Amino acid sequence: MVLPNFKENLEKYAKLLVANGINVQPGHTLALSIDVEQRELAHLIVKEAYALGAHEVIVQWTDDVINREKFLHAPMERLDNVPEYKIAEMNYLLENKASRLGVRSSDPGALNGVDADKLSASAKAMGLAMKPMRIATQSNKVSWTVAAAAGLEWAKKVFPNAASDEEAVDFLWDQIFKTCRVYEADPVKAWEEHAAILKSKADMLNKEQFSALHYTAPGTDLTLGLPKNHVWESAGAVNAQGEEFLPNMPTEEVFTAPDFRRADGYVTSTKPLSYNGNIIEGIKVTFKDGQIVDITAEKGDQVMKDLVFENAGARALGECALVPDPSPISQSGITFFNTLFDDNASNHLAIGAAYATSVVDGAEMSEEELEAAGLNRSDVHVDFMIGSNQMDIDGIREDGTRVPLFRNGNWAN
Amino acid sequence: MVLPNFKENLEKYAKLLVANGINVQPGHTLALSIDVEQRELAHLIVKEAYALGAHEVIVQWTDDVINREKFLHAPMERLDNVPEYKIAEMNYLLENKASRLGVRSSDPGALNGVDADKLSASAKAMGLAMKPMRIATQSNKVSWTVAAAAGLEWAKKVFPNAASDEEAVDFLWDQIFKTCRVYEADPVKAWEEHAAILKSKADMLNKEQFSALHYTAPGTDLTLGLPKNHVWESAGAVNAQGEEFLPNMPTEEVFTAPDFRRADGYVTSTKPLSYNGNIIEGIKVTFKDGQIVDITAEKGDQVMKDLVFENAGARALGECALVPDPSPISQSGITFFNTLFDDNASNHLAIGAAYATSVVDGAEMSEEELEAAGLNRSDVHVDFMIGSNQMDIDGIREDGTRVPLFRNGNWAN
Ligand SMILES: N[C@@H](Cc1c[nH]c2ccccc12)C(=O)NCC(=O)O
Ligand SMILES: N[C@@H](Cc1c[nH]c2ccccc12)C(=O)NCC(=O)O
Ligand SMILES: [Zn+2]
Ligand SMILES: [Zn+2]
Ligand SMILES: [Zn+2]
Ligand SMILES: [Zn+2]
Repeated sequence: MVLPNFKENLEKYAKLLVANGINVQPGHTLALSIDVEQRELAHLIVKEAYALGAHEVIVQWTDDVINREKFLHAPMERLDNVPEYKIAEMNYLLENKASRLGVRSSDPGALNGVDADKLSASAKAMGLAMKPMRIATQSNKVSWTVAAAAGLEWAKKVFPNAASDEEAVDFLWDQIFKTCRVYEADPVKAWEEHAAILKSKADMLNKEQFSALHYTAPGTDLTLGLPKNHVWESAGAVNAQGEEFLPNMPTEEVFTAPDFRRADGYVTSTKPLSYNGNIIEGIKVTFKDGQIVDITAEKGDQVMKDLVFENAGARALGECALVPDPSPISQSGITFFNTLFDDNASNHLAIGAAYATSVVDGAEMSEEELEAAGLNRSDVHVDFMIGSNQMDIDGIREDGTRVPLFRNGNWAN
Repeated sequence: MVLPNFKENLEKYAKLLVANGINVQPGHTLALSIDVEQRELAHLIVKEAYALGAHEVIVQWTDDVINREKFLHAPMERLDNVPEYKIAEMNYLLENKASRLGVRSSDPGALNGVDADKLSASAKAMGLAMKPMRIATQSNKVSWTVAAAAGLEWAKKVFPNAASDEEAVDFLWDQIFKTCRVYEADPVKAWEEHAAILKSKADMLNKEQFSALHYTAPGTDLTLGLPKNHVWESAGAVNAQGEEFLPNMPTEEVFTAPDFRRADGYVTSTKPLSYNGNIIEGIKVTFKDGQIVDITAEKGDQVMKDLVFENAGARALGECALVPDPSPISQSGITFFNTLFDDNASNHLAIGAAYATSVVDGAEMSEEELEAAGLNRSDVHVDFMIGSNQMDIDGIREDGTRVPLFRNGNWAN
């Protein structure tokens, strides 16, 4: 009722994720991560990947309830290390240059019961064990895409105003379809148009080559240095095999990496965050000489400290992204409690790893060369949102000139 | 109206599978193999496993649609061998003495229209790669349970006259709950009494120690030798750690292994069979000197010929089981096209591997000893059914005396 032609649009969505998000090509292997709740979408995705000439789809099924039981009941020794067979599966994917399509529909509070130390122990061990995959994906060795599906518990959280559980799921699918341009008579041209607009903006910032950025808002006075030869990117990426792909669907951001050594001041989150299956609220981060010197949260304080202080590289930033407050997802007024969606409603910063393509020729650099160039090396990448209808940002030029970039949450001069 | 209190009964079923089927103990690792469509049951199973003290439940999610897509579209090279990481997951389970709970819900014709040579190559490669698990399980080194859940495509085939999909599914769950004693006030006691009654038939046969069995029915005249010192088993088993478990739920059979070197005559199958995701109908087999000399089917003839002639040990039998025609699954009038259920409606025979436990002290014999003892070795174990209300069976004593065993498909007396 609130959603037109669900089955047809679900198929159209699945084909878009495969053809334009991951861009499957004859001979590819595709790894799909998707919740068991979303078997209907998984079937559609798998069929199209094979129709586009994939040699193999490997589905990594995920399930919130079973994962919570494990975190609630398994002893630490089953939680604080990653079994070799999981690493072996990882290596099979990498040896086959598998594209990674991650469809997220998870409950934002999936792990609300769980002891903080177990959450921390499991995230650190995963960050360590999965490093080769993170490195490959972050330097675009293979295609990869993060997209969403309308999970029940998630939809319930997003739409308290819904008349039923079924209706809440439908409004969530309507957002996912709307923002991924599924309703457009030609979604592919619609994405081309969207990529082209965002690319105009990124190209302009790339001409500027600011020295640093200065963000001001009620929770926030933060200055970030920008690496020499940095690259602002947006909607499309290109993999090491020359193929175009979309890392995030939906997406509304242009972003680059700050120099992980230059950050000073303080910043306040402006959206709740789902991290380690807990909802984190009111994050305040303080930086001195590039490093987080203090992080607190009104809710989820320990979980955030554990992220920052237990994981390699997690005391510095790997991304600074700009999304105008008047853009569609933001203007919807909807809080998604979901990084993919909320990132695309608000300026965001990532704790941890820079994308290698954030510096000219980064895709070719050793890890040593990336760190030399100012791109944080880390075993995590955790975005949090700082944007609002009040935020100002200036770019600082090499002659000391402050150039307005955002005024009252929007591009301005 | 067909199936009241479904949620209550589903949870009661989950509890039974975990507490009495697998018999989860503190410290155990449980491996649950289950279709994604059965996520509701999976949750309940996993919850109860941890409630009973499991340290870890690993779920191996299956999906017919996605498996069929791979078989239809992947090249032979991805089908005819097993990647290392799958072997590594199997080894993690072995190392952890994982109990194996397999809940089957597959569409009997899930793989219709797949190239026969692909089905054959995959089954062979998997049979070889997974042998350590099958060996451990065929010798009760861990608890294991095969049980069912009412998958939609399977229910539609079992109940082609159902008023609606929902009704077909309810009818199938009703059979699963009834036959697994879920409706009893005290299912455990009901199981205990059921096992008692079958164990008394098994003990009678173990006492007689027949040299051979002679089956007669329209289209059947078959004499099978029995191994010296064989063991007839039923309902309960005891695993290598002294824990009681139920290898099949439901179950109505008493069975042992024939001497694989002794078989003469011919036999007509009286139920269809689902093998490699294809429905096989009208199976007839002729044996001479212990070996299949001809096998034939009205539908699926090639799949059977490939089974028998492409796999080592597959020309000989590993199981001979008795189920009286008046027992409840037989009397229901339903053909399930599913091995667990149809096995428990009808006498059956297994092409391929004998269970090690079918000879005295077999669970500690090597492969060489088992084979010397007359128990067939094979990477396959495919049951087909041969019983009916017209079948007579004699037991044949060592001195040639013919003892009536079944008459008209029921115990003779
Ligand atoms: N800024 C996003 C994702 C991201 C990385 N490379 C990109 C190229 C083009 C668009 C978006 C890209 C981020 O780091 N997080 C979003 C996510 O959840 O992956
Ligand atoms: N006859 C069953 C397996 C089996 C092994 N030990 C048992 C004890 C009690 C009942 C059944 C037992 C068979 O080979 N096939 C059933 C199956 O699908 O596993
Ligand atoms: Zn971003
Ligand atoms: Zn990010
Ligand atoms: Zn049997
Ligand atoms: Zn059998």
